[PDB]
Amino acid sequence: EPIHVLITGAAGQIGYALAFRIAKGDLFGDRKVVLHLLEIPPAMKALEGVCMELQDCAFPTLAGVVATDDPEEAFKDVDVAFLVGSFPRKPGMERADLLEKNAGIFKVQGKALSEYAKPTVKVLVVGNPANTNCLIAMANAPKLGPENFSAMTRLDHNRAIGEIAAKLGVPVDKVHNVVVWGNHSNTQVPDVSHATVDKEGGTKKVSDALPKEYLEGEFVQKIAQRGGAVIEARGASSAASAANAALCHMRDWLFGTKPGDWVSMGIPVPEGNPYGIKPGVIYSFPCTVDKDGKVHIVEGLEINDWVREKMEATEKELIEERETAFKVLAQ
Amino acid sequence: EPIHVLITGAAGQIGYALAFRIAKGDLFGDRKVVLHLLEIPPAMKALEGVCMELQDCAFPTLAGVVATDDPEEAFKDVDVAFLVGSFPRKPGMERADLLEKNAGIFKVQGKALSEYAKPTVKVLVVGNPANTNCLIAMANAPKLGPENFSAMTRLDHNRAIGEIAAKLGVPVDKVHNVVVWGNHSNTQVPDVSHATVDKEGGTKKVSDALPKEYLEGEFVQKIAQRGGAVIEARGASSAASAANAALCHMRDWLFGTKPGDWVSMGIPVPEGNPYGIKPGVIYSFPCTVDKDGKVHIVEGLEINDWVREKMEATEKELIEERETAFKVLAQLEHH
Ligand SMILES: NC(=O)C1=CN([C@@H]2O[C@H](COP(=O)(O)OP(=O)(O)OC[C@H]3O[C@@H](n4cnc5c(N)ncnc54)[C@H](O)[C@@H]3O)[C@@H](O)[C@H]2O)C=CC1
Ligand SMILES: NC(=O)C1=CN([C@@H]2O[C@H](COP(=O)(O)OP(=O)(O)OC[C@H]3O[C@@H](n4cnc5c(N)ncnc54)[C@H](O)[C@@H]3O)[C@@H](O)[C@H]2O)C=CC1
Repeated sequence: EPIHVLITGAAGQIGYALAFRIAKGDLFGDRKVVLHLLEIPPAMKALEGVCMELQDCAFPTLAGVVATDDPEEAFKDVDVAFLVGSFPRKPGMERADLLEKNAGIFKVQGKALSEYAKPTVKVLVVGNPANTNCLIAMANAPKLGPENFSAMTRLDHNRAIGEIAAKLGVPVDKVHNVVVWGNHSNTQVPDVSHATVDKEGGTKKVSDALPKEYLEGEFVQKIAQRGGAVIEARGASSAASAANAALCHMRDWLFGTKPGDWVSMGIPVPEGNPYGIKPGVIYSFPCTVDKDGKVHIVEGLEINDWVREKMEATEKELIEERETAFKVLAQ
Repeated sequence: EPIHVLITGAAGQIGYALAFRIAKGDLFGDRKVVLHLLEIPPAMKALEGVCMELQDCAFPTLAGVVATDDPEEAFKDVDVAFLVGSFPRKPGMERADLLEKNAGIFKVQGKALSEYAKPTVKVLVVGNPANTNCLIAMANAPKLGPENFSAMTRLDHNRAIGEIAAKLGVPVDKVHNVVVWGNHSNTQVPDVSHATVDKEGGTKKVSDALPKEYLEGEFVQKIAQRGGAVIEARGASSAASAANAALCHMRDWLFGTKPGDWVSMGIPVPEGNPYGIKPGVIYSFPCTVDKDGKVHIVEGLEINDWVREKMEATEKELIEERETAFKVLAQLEHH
């Protein structure tokens, strides 16, 4: 039977990019897909245009399209959900205002997931602020659990890979064990202190190839500021690269990661995590995923004082956003 | 060794869609690609942003990116060229109205291809009016030949398949031998008089499943107006579906068509084509492509009176567009 995949904000730049890749088989391969596309009413005219284009692609893997502005219809029997839709950042809008505006959206979508989606639904939150939006959706999804939710830091992760590969002058598939800790924000911790690069014989630690000043300074600022830089250049969002990251995240989450491969995923903090992060937020960790689709935090990593401090700062921000989010929802 | 692929208008809607698909391996598979991306100076800021996004995808198949506003740099030693760069129509006009704004581009790019690209370069013209822009480019490429050039009707073709599949109520891969003849314009001839459809109980002719009046009326107008319909709905270009069609066209052109499949391609009209079209324009024909990448017009097709009249009408339009284009170029040349 076909798999039911939801994309919210489907008429937007990320939704658009994601829809055609999923429709043509990039996510589930040969398995047929029924795309659920959710928009708000003012975007429905454009969304029907997207549906026309999908038909005009003649992709055999696309078994059906459900375009709607009704959450009950959008979330019904969904197996996979990309929560991309969110209020647009107008000129001059601050992060704090965006948090408040989106809080209500993810409360509604959390409830809709709980009541309408399959109990096994895998929910990836892309819309910003991703970690906190994910927290809100999960908080309002009583029929679901922590295993159903994650927030996307995979674009931060892919950015780190691309940049370190270029710095080292190696192809991207020769870089391993990169990590982005914490929040999808400027307090994210791009951490290559565990990363390795393939040489002729075996591997080489990235920290042995490059100086500390770069790895903990310039590199960090480069990745943390990359989203703003793309926006500045294009005068638009990082659509294709974000859609790509979302697919990579979901693919690894659904089918598992290869041995040795780490992927950064914002996940509910378990009390047993070995890095001292307190439960109660969505926090990006280095993860593996087994063939059952179960996420496992990578253990046994030595955290230096610099990484430790950065990890603490981003946790503190995540806690702040939560409290800010809970207060606005309380009304 | 990596293949060098040019996309012009790379910061724009179709160019952006096409770039990531090519970069990730959708066109050449596991073979490495170096992308050449050409824009005009005002769009270079955005193009560097696209280049950032490409790096941020971490695709192993992408061996390099050359982003520039210099045609000499952009066209240098290119193997494959998607000429997308061009003004789109908006919100609702004729593709021939773009002729004035776009004709000069293809004159320059034709010369650049001839002088800088590999003599074996495969050039797909997407920018509108596609058939006439392709003619202009070829006319200005003295080193190259008809084999180097085509114009995209593959989106018309894919629309026709999607729509007839939906109407027939079958999956899209169950429809075969669709044709779109002529100009990528309102006079295009979506022709399913040769098409077949596979069902549980066997293969049948589309003409036996649907009435002639639908096939020559409602269906035709739907496909002919589809480009404008999408533009009206989205308030933007048919970016992803056009990029998809461009990739389909180029893939089939480079690697050949699967046995039994026809694809519609705008190509230079050869002397002694089977269907009476006069040489001197770029005309969409039903084509197969062999493993050598050589295009062949499908022969022996029975052309009914309705299709014949439509084919003549679209040829007439292409000839008119050619003469308009040459007049426009002569005017521009002399201010
Ligand atoms: N986690 C990450 O790495 C990244 C996150 N983003 C975030 O993704 C989000 C979307 O970005 P774009 O696609 O560029 O924005 P966009 O503005 O182009 O599209 C957003 C779409 O969401 C729709 N929408 C608004 N409220 C909705 C609701 N309640 N339900 C369903 N749909 C709704 C809008 O109609 C719009 O079409 C933004 O919040 C952005 O900050 C963007 C890039 C990377
Ligand atoms: N054949 C077909 O089936 C289709 C054709 N089209 C056509 O494709 C063309 C592009 O459409 P969009 O990408 O939506 O337009 P767009 O406006 O989003 O992008 C066009 C890009 O071309 C660039 N450009 C202009 N002159 C140039 C030059 N001399 N060299 C390099 N780049 C140049 C612009 O800077 C711009 O970024 C249009 O002419 C449109 O009509 C669109 C859809 C389907």
